[PDB]
Amino acid sequence: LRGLYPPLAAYDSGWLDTGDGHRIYWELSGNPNGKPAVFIHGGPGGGISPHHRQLFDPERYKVLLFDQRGCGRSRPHASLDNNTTWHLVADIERLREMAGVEQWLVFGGSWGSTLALAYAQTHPERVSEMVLRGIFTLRKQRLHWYYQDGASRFFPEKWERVLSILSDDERKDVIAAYRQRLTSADPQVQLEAAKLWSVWEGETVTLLPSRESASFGEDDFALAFARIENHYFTHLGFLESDDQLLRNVPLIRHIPAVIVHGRYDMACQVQNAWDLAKAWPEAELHIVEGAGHSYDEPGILHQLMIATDRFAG
Ligand SMILES: C[C@H](N)C(=O)c1nnc(C(C)(C)C)o1
Repeated sequence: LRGLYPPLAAYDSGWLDTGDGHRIYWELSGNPNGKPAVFIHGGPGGGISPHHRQLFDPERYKVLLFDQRGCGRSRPHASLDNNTTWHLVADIERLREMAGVEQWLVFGGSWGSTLALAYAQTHPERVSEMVLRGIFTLRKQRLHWYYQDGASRFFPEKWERVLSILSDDERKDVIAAYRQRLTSADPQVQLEAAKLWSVWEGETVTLLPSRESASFGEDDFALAFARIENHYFTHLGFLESDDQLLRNVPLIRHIPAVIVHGRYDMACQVQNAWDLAKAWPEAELHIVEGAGHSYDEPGILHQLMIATDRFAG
């Protein structure tokens, strides 16, 4: 199976002041004369890591990677002010103009596929092609599956830990219950909930268990991760309608796209990828058997590498 390209340092980076209170971190990697691509991380609030640079051929791609508002190296850390889907779409444009890119390929997995779709449907003429993984459209059925009743039935022993700090009444709406704790004035209260919320996802994003899931418990990461994720879900991704993203697919059906989704993705059900493909015939769908949610699941990674190399030659 195809794997990641070897490690490489970025060739340029900085912070872009948005003008409304945020300084967003960005970096350029690969070849400054290559094909332009933008990497959109997941979460929301997940951040980028050096490994994400290795997803593109260093010779053929010019990759712009950035940390979305409030997470990673973007300041202020864990800020929920002016932190919405539409501000992020605006930020992607600012980064575009700054890199002198007229049009580029959008690569996004999980929440990244969500923002990728929102961005593409808002600025169609700015997207040459798309590589989507672990489709997440933010419909209420998708939120309910992962945070109220669904994935919980496959990991009952883990779900029990997420509910441990909740009273019986709070358990009827876990998202809202965590929203209260993640936004209290007591930072110790916030952190206790942030850890539980983050680790739930870290341990259910891969087919088999991995020690690496523990990194989802680190204070700084967990705090921003939990707050931002919960903030966006509390507001239904700031969408006008439940199915806005699937409903506006007509605006981007002309754009070449590949969809990779693991059969046993417990964070985002394959149904989302099926529904998207149902509305987007032109798109190329790949349901990977034996794989979970994460991008580095062997079978999923293999398809992502083929997809980026293909759009490059
Ligand atoms: C919705 C989901 N929490 C998400 O976007 C996400 N978190 N981590 C990831 C990956 C798979 C990219 C590590 O995706």
